[PDB]
This record gives sequence, C-alpha cells and structure tokens, in this order.
Amino acid sequence: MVDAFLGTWKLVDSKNFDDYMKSLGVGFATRQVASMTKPTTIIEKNGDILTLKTHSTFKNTEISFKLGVEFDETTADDRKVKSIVTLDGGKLVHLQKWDGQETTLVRELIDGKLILTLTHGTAVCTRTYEKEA
Ligand SMILES: CCCCCC(=O)O
Repeated sequence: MVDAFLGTWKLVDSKNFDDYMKSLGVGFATRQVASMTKPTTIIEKNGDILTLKTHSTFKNTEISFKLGVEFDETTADDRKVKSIVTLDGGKLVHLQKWDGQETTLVRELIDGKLILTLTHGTAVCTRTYEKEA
C-alpha cells in the first residue's frame, strides 16, 4: 500500500513554504535559512512500522509510526503535536494537532515525483521531491 513512497527523495521545487512557516509562527531567521535548504526525505518500512527521516544542513527530524495509530511528535519548529498518518486516495496524509490547531502534510505521487502539500490556516505550500537512485 505505501510501497511506492519508500526510498530517498530530494527537494527540487518549493512554492509558498515561507507562507506556511509564517502561518505556524516560525521566526524570520529560521524562515530565511529554511527557504534555501533542500532537504532529503527518507521513507522506510519494517513490517507495519514506517520511519520518515528529513535531513538538511539546518534541521533534521525523524518519526516512526504505524499507519492509523496516533503518535506524539515534536516538529522541526518545536511544536509538540498529536499526529496520525493514513493512506487516503493513494495519498499519504499526515495530520498534526496541537492547541486546537491542525496542519496537514499530504504526499501524492504524480508521474514518479512526490508532491508534498502543506496546509495550515489559509496557507498552502507545495513542495516537489524527486527520487534518488
Ligand atoms: C515544519 C516541517 C516542514 C517540512 C517540510 C518538508 O518536509 O519539505
């Protein structure tokens, strides 16, 4: 079910990431740096457990989860959130909840590229990742 998402992915395009970060309350200096990094996202499975790593020159994160089972997460911008990841329409949908707010991180494969759509408030960011061999 998740298998076409698995592997190593590199950022090759980003639209509206500053809007998304600003909506989350990320400070201007962090937004500066993050507007110029190109993270690598590694998605691996072991049985029912998925691990999603995001690596860059600035920030690194790692989460492990089972689809459909809530987990605690501390995000790159230090939000302590309640998270759940599921498949919906073939998309990997990651919902974070904190302080009554929500954000969604939706990953879709389109013509072999991984398109990550980040929504918080009215801000909608689209980031495109291409697979590494
Ligand atoms: C606040 C976290 C943002 C993650 C952006 C990305 O994985 O490209």
